[PDB]
Amino acid sequence: EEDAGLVAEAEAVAAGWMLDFLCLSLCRAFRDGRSEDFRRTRNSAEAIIHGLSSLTACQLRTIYICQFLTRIAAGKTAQFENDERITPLESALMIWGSIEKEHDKLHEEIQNLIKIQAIAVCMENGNFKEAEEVFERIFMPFKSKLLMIISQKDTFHSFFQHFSYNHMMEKIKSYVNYVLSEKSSTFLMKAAAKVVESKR
Amino acid sequence: EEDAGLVAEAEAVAAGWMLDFLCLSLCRAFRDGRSEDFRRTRNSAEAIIHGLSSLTACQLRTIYICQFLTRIAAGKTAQFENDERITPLESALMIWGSIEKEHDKLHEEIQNLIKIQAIAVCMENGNFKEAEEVFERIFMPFKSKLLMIISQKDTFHSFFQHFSYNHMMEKIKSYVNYVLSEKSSTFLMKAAAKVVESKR
Ligand SMILES: CCC(=O)Nc1nc(C)cs1
Ligand SMILES: CCC(=O)Nc1nc(C)cs1
Repeated sequence: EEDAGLVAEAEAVAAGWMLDFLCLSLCRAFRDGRSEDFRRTRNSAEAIIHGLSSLTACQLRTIYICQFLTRIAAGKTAQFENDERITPLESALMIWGSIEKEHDKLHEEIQNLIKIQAIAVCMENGNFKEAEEVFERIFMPFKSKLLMIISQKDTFHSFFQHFSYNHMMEKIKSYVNYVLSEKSSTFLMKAAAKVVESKR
Repeated sequence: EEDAGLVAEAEAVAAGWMLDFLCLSLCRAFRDGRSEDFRRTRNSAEAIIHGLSSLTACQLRTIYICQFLTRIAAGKTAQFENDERITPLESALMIWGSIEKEHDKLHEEIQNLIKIQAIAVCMENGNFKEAEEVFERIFMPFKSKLLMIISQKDTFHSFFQHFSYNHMMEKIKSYVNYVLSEKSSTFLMKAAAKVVESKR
């Protein structure tokens, strides 16, 4: 009586719904600074994504936005540096430059803040040899200036204050706001909101 | 403009929907013998359950059915025996006897098949000292007979053939069929099936 292929198709539809809902919830937690909520939603989304073997262009964009935000959230934080041999912010830079999206003023701004902050977070943590290793992997007159700053442990140089962590976060949060509005009307959240508003 | 408490409430409604959907999908995979699908759905449900801090009586019953099926699936399979210091089937027996459900003929049948199979799976794996340790933790004249069988490595005794692994699995699958029918109409699966049927 039950068609296994049609049941599997229903599960793939629901998986797609859960992925969109979890991306919106991950975006909100990132915007709100709710770290534990972000960590729990990330774990849920990673597990749901594991239940999918074929993804559409839209779904690939959704999982790469989640991966990007995950690296950014881990920015100032071992096994990753053994698995990928790079820093979270360098990994975020790789995802950022490969997501199927427009390379507008905001994309270039976020990209440049990530490139500088990938060096600055190492200096903030006192690992200046790592800061030089990050610089060499990423990266004129300007390049020489940046290397001198790293070399002179000039963590609070006016350049790092302009291309700061807070500025990187504000620019990323601005991008997240577009994604948040784009997925604010997905099936799961739209149906869940209706239940809440009905109570009442 | 956005109420954080109402948004959090929508997320808790959706979490409840995802939990019910994932339990139904875990039940189907267990009934069908789709091990990799069961493992993926279990990982997804464990992650979603982590996003919930308050559970209703119905939701507690749902997570305990998932926990029970997980132990049963791990029945013939180290860290668990260091974390809980017991075997999966003994852990399943503990969940089974504490789920808020009726202790009918089927419940007693499944309970007794689990009690015997917890000893038999150790003998099947060649760990007869473990079989005696399991027997001592769980547990006349009958008890002496069972200890003699274990002691004489009589794995294929007529008793173990009547209280077999296959019989345990068939009785558990029979119980799963009631749960499967109970949750076959949950919001997520009902809405997902409608999408599939609309395409056709
Ligand atoms: C390496 C795989 C990975 O990072 N996956 C992630 N998916 C989400 C949803 C966050 S991180
Ligand atoms: C020990 C916790 C645990 O086993 N949780 C599980 N939840 C599911 C959904 C399967 S196993």
